[PDB]
Amino acid sequence: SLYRLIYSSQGIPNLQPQDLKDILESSQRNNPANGITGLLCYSKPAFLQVLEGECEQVNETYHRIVQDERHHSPQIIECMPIRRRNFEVWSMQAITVNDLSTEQVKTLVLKYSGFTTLRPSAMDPEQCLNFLLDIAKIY
Amino acid sequence: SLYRLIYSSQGIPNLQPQDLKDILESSQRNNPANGITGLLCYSKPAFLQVLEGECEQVNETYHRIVQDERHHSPQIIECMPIRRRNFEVWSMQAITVNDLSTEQVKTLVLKYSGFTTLRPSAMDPEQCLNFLLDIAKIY
Amino acid sequence: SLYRLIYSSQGIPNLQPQDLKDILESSQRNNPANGITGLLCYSKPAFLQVLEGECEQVNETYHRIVQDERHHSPQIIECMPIRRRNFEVWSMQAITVNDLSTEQVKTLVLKYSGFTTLRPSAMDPEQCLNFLLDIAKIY
Amino acid sequence: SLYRLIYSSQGIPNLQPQDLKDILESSQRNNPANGITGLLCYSKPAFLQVLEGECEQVNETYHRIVQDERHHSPQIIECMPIRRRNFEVWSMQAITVNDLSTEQVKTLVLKYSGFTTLRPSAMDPEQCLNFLLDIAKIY
Amino acid sequence: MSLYRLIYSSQGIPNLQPQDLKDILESSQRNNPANGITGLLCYSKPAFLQVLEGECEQVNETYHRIVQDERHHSPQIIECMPIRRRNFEVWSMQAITVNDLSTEQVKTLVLKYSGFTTLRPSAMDPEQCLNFLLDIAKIY
Amino acid sequence: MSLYRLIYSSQGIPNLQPQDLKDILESSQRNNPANGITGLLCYSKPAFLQVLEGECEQVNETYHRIVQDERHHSPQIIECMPIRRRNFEVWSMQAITVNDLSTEQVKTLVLKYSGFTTLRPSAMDPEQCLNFLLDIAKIYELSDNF
Amino acid sequence: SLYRLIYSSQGIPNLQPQDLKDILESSQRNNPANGITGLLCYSKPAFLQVLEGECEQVNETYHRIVQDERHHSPQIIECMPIRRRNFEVWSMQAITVNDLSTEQVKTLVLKYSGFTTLRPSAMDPEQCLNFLLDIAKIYELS
Amino acid sequence: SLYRLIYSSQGIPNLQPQDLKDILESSQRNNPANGITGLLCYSKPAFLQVLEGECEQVNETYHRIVQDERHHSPQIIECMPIRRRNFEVWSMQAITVNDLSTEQVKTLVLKYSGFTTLRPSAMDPEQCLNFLLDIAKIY
Amino acid sequence: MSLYRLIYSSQGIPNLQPQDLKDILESSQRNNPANGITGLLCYSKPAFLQVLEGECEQVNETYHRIVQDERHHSPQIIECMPIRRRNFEVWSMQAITVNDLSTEQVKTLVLKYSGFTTLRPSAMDPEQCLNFLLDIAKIY
Amino acid sequence: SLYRLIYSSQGIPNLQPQDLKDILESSQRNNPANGITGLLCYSKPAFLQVLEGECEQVNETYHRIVQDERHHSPQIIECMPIRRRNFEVWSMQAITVNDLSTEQVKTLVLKYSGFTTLRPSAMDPEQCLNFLLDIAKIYELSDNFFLDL
Ligand SMILES: Cc1cc2nc3c(=O)[nH]c(=O)nc-3n(C[C@H](O)[C@H](O)[C@H](O)COP(=O)(O)O)c2cc1C
Ligand SMILES: Cc1cc2nc3c(=O)[nH]c(=O)nc-3n(C[C@H](O)[C@H](O)[C@H](O)COP(=O)(O)O)c2cc1C
Ligand SMILES: Cc1cc2nc3c(=O)[nH]c(=O)nc-3n(C[C@H](O)[C@H](O)[C@H](O)COP(=O)(O)O)c2cc1C
Ligand SMILES: Cc1cc2nc3c(=O)[nH]c(=O)nc-3n(C[C@H](O)[C@H](O)[C@H](O)COP(=O)(O)O)c2cc1C
Ligand SMILES: Cc1cc2nc3c(=O)[nH]c(=O)nc-3n(C[C@H](O)[C@H](O)[C@H](O)COP(=O)(O)O)c2cc1C
Ligand SMILES: Cc1cc2nc3c(=O)[nH]c(=O)nc-3n(C[C@H](O)[C@H](O)[C@H](O)COP(=O)(O)O)c2cc1C
Ligand SMILES: Cc1cc2nc3c(=O)[nH]c(=O)nc-3n(C[C@H](O)[C@H](O)[C@H](O)COP(=O)(O)O)c2cc1C
Ligand SMILES: Cc1cc2nc3c(=O)[nH]c(=O)nc-3n(C[C@H](O)[C@H](O)[C@H](O)COP(=O)(O)O)c2cc1C
Ligand SMILES: Cc1cc2nc3c(=O)[nH]c(=O)nc-3n(C[C@H](O)[C@H](O)[C@H](O)COP(=O)(O)O)c2cc1C
Ligand SMILES: Cc1cc2nc3c(=O)[nH]c(=O)nc-3n(C[C@H](O)[C@H](O)[C@H](O)COP(=O)(O)O)c2cc1C
Repeated sequence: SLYRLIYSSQGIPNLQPQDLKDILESSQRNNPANGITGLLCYSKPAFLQVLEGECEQVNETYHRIVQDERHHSPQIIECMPIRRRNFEVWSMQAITVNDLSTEQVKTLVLKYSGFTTLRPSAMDPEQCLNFLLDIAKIY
Repeated sequence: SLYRLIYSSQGIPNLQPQDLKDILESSQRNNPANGITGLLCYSKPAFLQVLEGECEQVNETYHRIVQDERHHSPQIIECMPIRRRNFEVWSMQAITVNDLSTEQVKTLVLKYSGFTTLRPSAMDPEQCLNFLLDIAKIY
Repeated sequence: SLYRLIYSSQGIPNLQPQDLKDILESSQRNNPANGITGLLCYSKPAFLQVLEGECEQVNETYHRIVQDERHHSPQIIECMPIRRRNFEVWSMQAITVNDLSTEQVKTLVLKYSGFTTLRPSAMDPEQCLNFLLDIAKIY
Repeated sequence: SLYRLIYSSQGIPNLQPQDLKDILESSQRNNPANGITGLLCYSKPAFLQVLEGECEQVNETYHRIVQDERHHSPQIIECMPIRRRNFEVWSMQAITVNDLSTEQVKTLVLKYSGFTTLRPSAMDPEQCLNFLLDIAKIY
Repeated sequence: MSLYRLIYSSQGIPNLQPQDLKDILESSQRNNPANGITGLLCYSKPAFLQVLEGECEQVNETYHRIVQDERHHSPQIIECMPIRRRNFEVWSMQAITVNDLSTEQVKTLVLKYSGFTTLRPSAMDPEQCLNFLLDIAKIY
Repeated sequence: MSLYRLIYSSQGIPNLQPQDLKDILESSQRNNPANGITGLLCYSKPAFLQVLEGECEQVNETYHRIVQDERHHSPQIIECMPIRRRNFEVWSMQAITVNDLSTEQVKTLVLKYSGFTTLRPSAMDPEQCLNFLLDIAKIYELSDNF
Repeated sequence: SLYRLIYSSQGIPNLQPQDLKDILESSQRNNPANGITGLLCYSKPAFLQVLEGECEQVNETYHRIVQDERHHSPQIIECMPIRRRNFEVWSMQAITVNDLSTEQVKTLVLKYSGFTTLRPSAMDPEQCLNFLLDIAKIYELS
Repeated sequence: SLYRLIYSSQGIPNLQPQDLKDILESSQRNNPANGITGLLCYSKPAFLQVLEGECEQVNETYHRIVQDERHHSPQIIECMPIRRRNFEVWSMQAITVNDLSTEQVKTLVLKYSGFTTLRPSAMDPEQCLNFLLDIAKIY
Repeated sequence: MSLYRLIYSSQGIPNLQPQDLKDILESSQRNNPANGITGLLCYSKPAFLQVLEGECEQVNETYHRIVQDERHHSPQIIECMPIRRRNFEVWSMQAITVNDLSTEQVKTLVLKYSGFTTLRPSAMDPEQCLNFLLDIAKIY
Repeated sequence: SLYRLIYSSQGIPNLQPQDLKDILESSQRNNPANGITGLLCYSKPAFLQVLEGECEQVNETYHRIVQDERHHSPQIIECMPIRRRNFEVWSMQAITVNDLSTEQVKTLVLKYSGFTTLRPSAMDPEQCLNFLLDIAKIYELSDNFFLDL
């Protein structure tokens, strides 16, 4: 029953800061009732998100997210049953990680990948999860 | 011969505070002589209980409990020999786990299951045990 | 939700070949619709039985069996989720293990226990399951 | 790069044998160019399918499949990188598993689940995988 | 010459007195050092549980002498095997009495490892026996 | 209760005769089967090596009776522990004698598990004792680990 | 000191069957004296090779190979100590893997990758090694 | 694609402190843009270097390094995918290890090798990695 | 008294000839049985590789005596450790020569475990040494 | 090629503190250039020593040591490749372990063997190693010939 899904996506070219906010707010409104928790990362132009909850709800949320016009080319990175949650304190939270980010954040990206800018297509599922767990500790 | 049994059951629709007090008083009277220790949670309408002791005593106790008119449809979740007890401090303790429960407790439910309401049907034996271990810590 | 339960019980002194056949017919009548499979051994006066199927069904069947006048003092030996069935070929089958059994059967009894009569009380869960597995492959 | 996705779905109530022939024809036409292999099972009313190929390809194929009108409520059971393929010999194969199937097949379904009828919602990723591997071997 | 450990349990004769246990301790503290024996004895009326460590020949000589003692019967070897290192090396022998008058802490410890609050070795496996003995040694 | 194995060695008294060995084995055959004891006794003059398997209470009753026997001394428990299943199918009615008059096959077997072609339990570990005993039971078709 | 090195590279655009022959002949000439064994696959335009031998020899051979004007952009996929050889019967053997290959070979390529064309740059070390073992097996020679 | 390569080299006989500084300057200039991290140890006349980064980049850098006239006889000690970086705080750092090194440093060299002087071409992958990690913490 | 194995390599003197190896074998086959020693010797000019099995004391007596032999020098103990059971128990000693004129099957076995077709014990670890000696024993 | 060799031997009857001092002086002279480290214990009449270094060096040193007229009947206890040294701090350390040793040291002997007197023949290689590691941890100085602990 308890499941996790990690996926990456391509946000549309002309995304603004307000759009990230619109996504965060919607997720923070819908997720609690569905028992969904997780963490969303935006590294222009890419999204990386982890979702935790029961299987039915994880799948409902995921398949509804894919219909969002603000991104395309979704790539499911990992989907499996889990023993326990790691993001249970957040309905959803949003972190931007890019070329202007601090050395501490850049060094985390580098720790799990080939460069200092976050590229989900360049990481396996273990590196994706670990990156997310570590970035969760910074703020 | 040292054993653990975890089960869940459906409490009757009528259960008042006094019924929970009666169960707890009975278990605290009977369990010490029988070398039984453990923990009972009530998440309306369901019970989740763990019992530890010598195999014959755990079985005697469990089969007596199944005859109780205050619940039905008992579902053994796990019954196994164990190396050492984990609930040795309590002949029996009883905890209500519901929507009125504290943030800490609700988050613990969420850690091991799809929602913030405790539903033993939604969890495997490992998640049941870990939940019970962690809530026992809180109490 | 796939589960196995193994228990032992004390059959009443009265028991005749026809009682075993009655039990067999009853289990072969009820088990298929309930998705239950397994194996019953009778070693005067002890029974040893393994039940496999969905959690809800295994429990309904088990708790029904305890109510049977023909045995008493049930002892759950193991109850746990399983990856796959081992006794799937029969809804139920019944074997008598005694001094008139084949040498091959007597040897299997001795393999997993202290005497050449099957006494489940003495046997741990791995010994019970292995005995049942071994005797099922000969029959 | 090399990935496998297993999912289940609900087929529309009015599915004919011609519809399964149709689905099979499209997948046998589309899958080779995209390097997709696997197996589809239909147990009325549900589908169970495994897809193998490079991550980008598996994702393209799956997300196209979910936007198909002949089924709904897709539930991804597992999506992960894999060491090597298991269904490489078929671009796609379609097997119907129901109450009319062979006793061999029925016993197989029962080996991995609570019942003789295939119900993916009741199965974990390992049980799904092994069922699909075993039924493929008998075909 | 190999380093060994033997854990066994036995039944004390009815009406063993605190003095008999003192006599057992005194003899063991006199004999064990010269034979290189270390370990721990626990008495939970009517039962004894003892662990002995030392060289194979000495552990065996000591054990088979102990079985001849009129103060207990029906000895049950729980485990006897070569060991990597001792755990009771600081004591030639110690004796601990565990009953219904022992501390809440001790009683909880007995319960952690077995089916009741009185110690019944015949019910515990070798790993439970050793770890109980290790844990009880630690608090005393 | 629990299934157990015990392996021990001892020193036969100096002047032990074939009739004495026969008497021991006649006793063993009389008692062991009824008591659910399987295993084998080996004699490599002047030493004995035996393996007992069965219920813990029974293995212990049998062993402690053996230690009181005036025909041997200085018994050494080599191993005693719970086991998952038996490795000996029967109580072996015969005595296996292992000595300088043994067959080349048997001597090579002794050598396989120890420093010499004569069986010396004091120089073997529990695994070596167990495997030697299993292998020789197999050679004598008494046998074969189920 | 026994080692394996697996790498991939880009063959030159103007590569001909004759060049494949010269490489194989040079390899068969040099490899025995240096204790090198292994296997070379060519999937236009890519080479995939495994080399086994003493670390010093594997490294001498590898670094000489990278200087060859017949390929560029070498990608070491794995280099590590090994317990025993897996390709000891061949000093060097060459196999072309393409669209004219047997269906059995095509199916083998698919078993370890996304497509029926061999693309080394899309296979992890375990996949490369297992592909090469399997393909050596379906072929023959010593 | 995240990789690590460890190798050893023989520096030319004539190398001066200025040559080492030139190597370091070049590497700190080039490595960042290529996402390369690591550590270089010089134990006259030998080099031992660890490189981390994307497979393509590690390989580009490595093969460029082998073309350098200041060293010869390169020996790849290990090259493999990695879970995460261990260097990463450094584009590149250089440490000289010799007869004038600290007692602590000489004892570390001895801990991993036959002598107080580092002989890179004599240590296995595990010894190389751990030596490098250990000496990184000392400085 | 512990059962032991020791594997070592050495350098034979330059002028060694077939008779020398025959004298080594005959001496080994004479001495080893009474000492309970088993094993196998390979000579790959100029190198010897030998495995010895037996009781710790005897393995050591034999080895330290072998090292005093004028027919070889620079001995390198490759491994020495207690063992669970013997693998060469059927031979007091055997001697095998492995050279550039051995069978291809033997030369390939050499190659399976090392950098070359000539046996060089210095080029192999304890596992490769043991496995080679086991495999070459089986094919003889 | 990093190796460890542990052996025991019987010292000749007459050995004096000066003989032990001579052995240590010799080992501390030779071991450094050979990259050898380790630890020697003397429990009259027996020696127990562990040597670490490159395989060739451990072997050269060992076989030279067996030629020493001050001991006989050497018994190799274990000889095998190692991943890392454990005795790297001293080219050689030497400790007398006997019945005039401290209770702390006697308890260590008992921890790994039948008695409080060190008898290498009564210990398996893991016991020898761990005993040597534990004694290395509590000493100190390069020897206890001048001052104990
Ligand atoms: C990258 C991305 C991630 C999203 N994650 C979530 C999510 O975690 N939970 C959620 O409810 N909506 C998520 N959404 C937003 C939903 O797609 C959609 O806007 C929402 O269902 C609309 O809810 P509303 O109509 O109540 O505002 C995400 C959107 C984007 C593009
Ligand atoms: C869910 C639940 C849990 C119970 N747990 C225990 C228990 O741990 N021990 C016990 O003796 N009785 C337990 N009981 C109560 C028994 O069923 C029964 O009422 C009690 O043992 C009667 O003893 P008394 O008549 O002496 O009061 C439980 C009952 C319920 C319904
Ligand atoms: C030891 C034993 C094992 C039994 N096993 C089963 C069983 O596997 N399935 C079942 O339906 N009934 C089993 N029963 C029989 C039931 O207790 C009961 O007789 C049966 O449900 C009556 O069904 P019927 O009215 O159709 O005959 C068992 C009874 C005994 C004593
Ligand atoms: C249960 C199910 C499984 C399907 N599996 C595949 C598949 O494996 N590959 C594929 O290309 N289409 C698959 N489809 C069919 C596609 O959704 C759809 O028919 C296709 O994109 C159009 O094919 P066409 O070329 O015939 O128009 C599946 C459909 C259903 C409902
Ligand atoms: C349960 C129990 C444990 C004993 N433990 C030891 C022991 O560890 N060491 C010992 O020498 N005697 C032990 N004995 C005592 C011996 O049986 C016996 O009294 C002793 O050999 C007599 O020595 P003494 O005559 O010098 O007093 C134990 C006795 C009992 C009943
Ligand atoms: C070395 C040796 C091994 C023995 N093994 C057994 C045995 O396994 N089982 C047994 O009952 N008696 C065994 N005994 C014999 C007993 O000590 C005792 O003599 C015998 O059980 C008496 O039984 P009886 O009165 O029927 O003759 C053994 C004796 C010796 C010396
Ligand atoms: C992809 C490829 C693989 C090669 N493999 C080997 C090899 O395994 N062994 C070898 O000696 N040369 C190999 N070479 C050839 C060498 O680079 C080089 O041509 C060789 O040293 C020439 O030797 P020769 O002058 O004696 O002919 C390979 C070349 C290519 C491009
Ligand atoms: C032992 C050694 C290690 C080197 N490491 C690196 C390195 O990590 N990164 C790098 O870019 N160049 C490295 N080089 C230097 C390159 O070979 C080359 O000199 C340099 O990249 C030229 O860059 P520049 O022209 O910008 O100065 C190394 C050279 C040597 C001899
Ligand atoms: C490489 C080599 C291996 C040897 N192996 C053995 C051996 O296994 N057993 C043995 O007794 N002597 C062995 N020797 C021979 C002894 O060194 C020595 O010649 C022997 O003690 C002479 O015995 P003899 O005087 O009875 O002939 C070996 C010698 C060499 C050089
Ligand atoms: C038990 C014992 C241990 C020894 N350990 C070493 C050693 O670790 N290193 C060493 O060089 N010599 C060791 N020796 C000393 C050598 O046998 C020999 O006396 C010494 O190497 C001669 O060197 P010197 O002439 O410079 O004094 C040891 C001797 C004994 C008896």
